[PDB]
Amino acid sequence: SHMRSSFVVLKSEAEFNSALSKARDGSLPSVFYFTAAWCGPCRLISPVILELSNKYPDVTTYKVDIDEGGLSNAIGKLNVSAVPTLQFFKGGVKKAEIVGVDVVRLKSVMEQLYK
Repeated sequence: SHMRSSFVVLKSEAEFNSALSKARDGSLPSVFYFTAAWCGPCRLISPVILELSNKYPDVTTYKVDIDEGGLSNAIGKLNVSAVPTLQFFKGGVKKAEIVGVDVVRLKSVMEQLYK
């Protein structure tokens, strides 16, 4: 289970631009989860994100399916070249990135940044 508002599935580039402005200009604690429907291993990450959302309720995590219409431009805006990629924002700036499946590091980075 999870809190509904803490996990957001973006559907348009306008939605992504809004979320990135929240993470930068708004200085809101934000995680961007870059994935693709055709990436099987990527699906290992989503359950862990939801599990951790309860521990860090101020954080909002955004799922960015790069195979969605328009969202293909998100990988250019944040310099993404592999799936899964997780990017972590705090204080209006990018604080960390995890490329590939690394669940242990995901748990450790969330604690390090947002505890």
